[PDB]
Amino acid sequence: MLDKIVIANRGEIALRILRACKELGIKTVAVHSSADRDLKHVLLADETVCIGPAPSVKSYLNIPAIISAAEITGAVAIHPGYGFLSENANFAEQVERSGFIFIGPKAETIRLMGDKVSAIAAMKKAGVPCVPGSDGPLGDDMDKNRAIAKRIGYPVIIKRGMRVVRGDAELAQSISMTRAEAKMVYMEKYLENPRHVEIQVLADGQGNAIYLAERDCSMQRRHQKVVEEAPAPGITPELRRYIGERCAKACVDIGYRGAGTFEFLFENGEFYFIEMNTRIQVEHPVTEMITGVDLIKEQLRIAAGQPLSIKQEEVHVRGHAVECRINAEDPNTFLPSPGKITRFHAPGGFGVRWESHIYAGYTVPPYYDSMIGKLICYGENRDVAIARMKNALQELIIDGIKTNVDLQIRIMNDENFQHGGTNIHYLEKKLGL
Amino acid sequence: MLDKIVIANRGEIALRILRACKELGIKTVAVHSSADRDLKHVLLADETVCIGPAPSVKSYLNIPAIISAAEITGAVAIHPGYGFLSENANFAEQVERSGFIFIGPKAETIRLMGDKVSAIAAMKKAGVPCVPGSDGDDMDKNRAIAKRIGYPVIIKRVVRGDAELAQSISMTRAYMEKYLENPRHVEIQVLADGQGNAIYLAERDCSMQRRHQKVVEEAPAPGITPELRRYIGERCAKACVDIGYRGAGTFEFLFENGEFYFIEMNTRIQVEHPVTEMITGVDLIKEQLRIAAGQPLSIKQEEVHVRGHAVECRINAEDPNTFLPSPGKITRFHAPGGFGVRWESHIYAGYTVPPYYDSMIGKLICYGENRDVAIARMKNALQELIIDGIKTNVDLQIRIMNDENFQHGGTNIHYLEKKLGLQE
Repeated sequence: MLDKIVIANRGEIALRILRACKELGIKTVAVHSSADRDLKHVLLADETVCIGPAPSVKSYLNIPAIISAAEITGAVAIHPGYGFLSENANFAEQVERSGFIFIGPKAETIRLMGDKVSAIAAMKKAGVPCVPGSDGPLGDDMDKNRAIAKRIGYPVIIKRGMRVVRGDAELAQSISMTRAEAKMVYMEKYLENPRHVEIQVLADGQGNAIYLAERDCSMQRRHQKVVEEAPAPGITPELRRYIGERCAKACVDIGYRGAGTFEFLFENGEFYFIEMNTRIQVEHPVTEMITGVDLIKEQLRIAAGQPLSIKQEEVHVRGHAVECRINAEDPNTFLPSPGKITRFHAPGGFGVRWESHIYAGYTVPPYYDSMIGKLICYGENRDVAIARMKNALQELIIDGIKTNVDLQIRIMNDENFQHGGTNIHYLEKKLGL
Repeated sequence: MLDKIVIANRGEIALRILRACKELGIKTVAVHSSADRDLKHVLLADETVCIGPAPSVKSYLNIPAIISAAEITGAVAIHPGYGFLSENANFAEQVERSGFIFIGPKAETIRLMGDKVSAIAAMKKAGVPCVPGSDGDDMDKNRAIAKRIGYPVIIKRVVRGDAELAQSISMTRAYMEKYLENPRHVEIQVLADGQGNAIYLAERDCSMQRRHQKVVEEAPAPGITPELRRYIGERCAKACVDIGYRGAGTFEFLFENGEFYFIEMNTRIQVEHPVTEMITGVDLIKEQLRIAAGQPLSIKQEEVHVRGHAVECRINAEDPNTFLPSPGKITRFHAPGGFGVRWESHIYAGYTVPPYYDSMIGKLICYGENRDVAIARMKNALQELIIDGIKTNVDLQIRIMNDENFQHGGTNIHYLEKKLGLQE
């Protein structure tokens, strides 16, 4: 197993990673910004290295600084975490060219899924369901244009008030009208009220891949996830098998290695590929609760060249989990609201999981994002899970800053949310956004 | 479910019960002493009631006061919790008679099991493995029993063979019983509804003790096979029936050489119960409430599956080198977090641990696929735990987790005292 690793990220995730390393007997190097001196994981790592000033561009984004840190400490691999350089193909290539192991997929692969086109194209071949439409451009002949629309199913759009065709009568006009807007067009199937269901995978690089059920991330605000849960309500074992197996196959055909996620749009029992995150996600714990798999350790094994420990048959969905992201932000602008936390109290109990680096007297800096933690409650059913969350949030205390707690509470209390199956627009809708 | 309930307890176990109420939609009533005003669960309760000055004698033990509290609030039931009036027949008797619901078994049952003798007797009726003995000047017969018992034996002096028989008996003379030199402390968890249903929830090992007080607990118990698991469980479940047990309870046994010897039954929820919830996924507390509301047993034996392994380190405010209670003000606190980590405690930064009550302030529970994972989580977990302003057990717990012998599993009730050098 791996000797030492560099945790190339900060906050929450960093801490998550550290714990996982410790458990595995792996030495930790913590790279930090002068401003992240007081971070919890930093305080807990084995080695430490301040890579640069406060600003991300000069610290967390500084490849060179990062690489060298690895050279000096004599670290073998690097863990990108999520959101920084996690999906930056250079870094990846660079790390490897440098003599270190990149905890994630091949740069090649990253480049591939980096552009919709190739991604989609790759997806198509692999049998991954994508949004139907017109292969090439859309011509003059109304007979076949309309045959297309039948094929794909109204409503559809043709890619000024924006316009959605709901039937034949309108087809021709909207089509022409758009061509007129130049002085070369296409038709795409319309997804009015879809849900956001993403599939979780693991691949060893040696031919093995596995799906680990799904997650519903429909509760979003400004295209940013707020609540996440697993498994996805409404999803059947059969529907789960179908898209999971398609997903794994793809993985195989693409030489995927590590953890990855496939994000789909789900409407009327159908899936439509949106994108692949070629890294672990913030929402992973939701899945860990349900399968009992530790995504992070598994990621560490793969990197070491261990193949997949798990077989699909050993993967089992049990119970239900919900996650509430917790942020320090402006209730109106949604911007981070930096400051010193005067009082903190975490919630506890059965089925309660707290993932945060914050602490009492800890100062939230303005240079980064606003997320300060995540709360995951598990339960034998959805309902139990929701109930735990209700309480947990009630027990949670964070003074000295503006949070998001109130809204989460309000969401847990939502009629429809408790009913389940809301869509990607419900949230903004209920807020007035 | 029940509407409103009284939490006839405090600290840690009080907050665990509160949370279970909330989830169910049950209103809570918290009775506290003037010295537990600031308790966590107290701050979280629906309703509150001061029942007396600090000394438990006057507060937590003040029956009449407790009873009145349920009256004025309109409460329906009372949850005794653990270690107070929890195993008090009178209390149970008066509760019921005053028209309330006692969340526990029947007073009759509490007495019946509160007697070292009466119990054994009952246990022998149900057919529960008890410690073999004389069962009631001869050196001829007297030797044959011992054969039946198996050596070693003890006259209540230790005997290993016929030889030392006389000499030892003659010194004794100046009852014979089985001698368990190196046993483990294995207890079985049960749930019964009083409506004829009874289920066992595997076992736990609490061999790790000091002054006969549990320090670390785990589940399941290492070396314990399904076959054995079943044998004993079925046995304990059966007895629940004969005795008409209602509620949660535990049968504690001494384990040695593949054999179990009954010791006792705590007619109540135990401290260590969490270790079981993790391994079977059953909320022991909610069931309790359930049974008290007149519902039947929700689970079926076949539905009881043991998965993974769990460990529990009790956290106390004592001097680790003297074991002297350590009341004081916690000035810095940080709880551990993560996957498979469970923190159960009412303490909070700025909180004052009083001298009046017991020294335990929290429990730390870790889970894994393996016992190795759980121990490994424990270790990290303890590393993250921060409690400043008072003396704690931490460091000792850390030492235990690192004990080569603990990592191996199978230790006995004596290891700890030894390891520490307290046996002297």
